[PDB]
Amino acid sequence: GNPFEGVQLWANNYYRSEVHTLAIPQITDPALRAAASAVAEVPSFQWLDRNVTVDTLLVQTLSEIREANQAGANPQYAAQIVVYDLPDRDCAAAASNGEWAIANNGVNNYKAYINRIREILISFSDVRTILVIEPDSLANMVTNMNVPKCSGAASTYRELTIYALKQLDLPHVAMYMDAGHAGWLGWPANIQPAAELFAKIYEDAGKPRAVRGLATNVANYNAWSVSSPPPYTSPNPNYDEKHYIEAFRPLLEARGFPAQFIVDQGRSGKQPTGQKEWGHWCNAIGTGFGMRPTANTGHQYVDAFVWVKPGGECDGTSDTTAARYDYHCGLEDALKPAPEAGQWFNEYFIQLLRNANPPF
Ligand SMILES: *[C@@H]1O[C@H](CO)[C@@H](O)[C@H](O)[C@H]1NC(C)=O
Ligand SMILES: *[C@H]1O[C@H](CO)[C@@H](O)[C@H](O)[C@@H]1O
Ligand SMILES: [Mg+2]
Repeated sequence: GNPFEGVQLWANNYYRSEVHTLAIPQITDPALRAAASAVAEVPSFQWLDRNVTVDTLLVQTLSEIREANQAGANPQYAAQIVVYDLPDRDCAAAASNGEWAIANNGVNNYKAYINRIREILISFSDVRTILVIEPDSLANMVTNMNVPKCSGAASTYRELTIYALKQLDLPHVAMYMDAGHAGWLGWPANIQPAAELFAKIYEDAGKPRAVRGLATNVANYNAWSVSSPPPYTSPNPNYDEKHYIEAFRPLLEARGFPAQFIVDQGRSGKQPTGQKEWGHWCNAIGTGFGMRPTANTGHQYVDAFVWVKPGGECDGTSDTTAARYDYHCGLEDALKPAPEAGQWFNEYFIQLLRNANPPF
């Protein structure tokens, strides 16, 4: 029942165009150019991180995949999409690019967004669609409830996640709820509380057929599996995603949720990274493209290794005077200067390409 099995993952035209038009022209090394062409074809997720993407990007991606499939793709292509617009988004962050607020009709705005997405998915029932549900949402309920915006948002995040899990429970869809990463929920003291939270949400949503499990390391740089713990992970015993998931799954399964995982490895190629501290998530230096997306992970609990955050697209501006500035993007281990979040960051793309592992 692995949704990644028996299909090819669609490598979208937006990311392809960014590499061909923004990156390649500026690369002098012939070897780096050839590798950039290859990276352009690696299928990464696309994000519905703003309401305007629903009637644009989403429809365009599904339309393009249908056309490719109707022309004979074999195996058929499947879509990889991130749902990321909860109101009062990123409750514990220093800065957030979310557009809606709970105190200003955010629940009704989010329900309508989920409803329109559902309508579009129903209209593309011939396109297998894999979704990552809301990164940096429920992981905050495990450890960041001391932050007032997070304790104030908790019930809404729970209710709206349940709403999304049921409304997007469609026969051709597979959903993975975000579950932070080893350096967030993988610490031994956070494992069980996290397992209690995710298994209860699953149960409370009626164990929807489409809910396949959880996604980890989204937009982070952790290794899947390395023999030695990177210094900035100490003293966490679960220093990589394999350690985190091997400890987490049994607790989830005992509580009624035999969650299968997908793990982001888009920026996990070079280990250790250049991060000075594990919580430094913005445009981290000393990182490289990691294992390519695949359904053949060699691990019973992991449906696939994926590229969720498209390496080369910025995490946030380093301009300290900008409205959306997050201080994490101005730290010593964040590559600067950096453009606005989501915009092509060619200097970062080149870094990832040079540090790729395995190499392209
Ligand atoms: C979200 O976009 C939809 C169209 O996809 C539009 O009808 C709706 O008004 C938007 N929601 C808000 C709160 O602006
Ligand atoms: C292509 O050429 C230029 C000039 O030597 C370098 O800046 C680059 O690193 C690459 O070798
Ligand atoms: Mg083992």
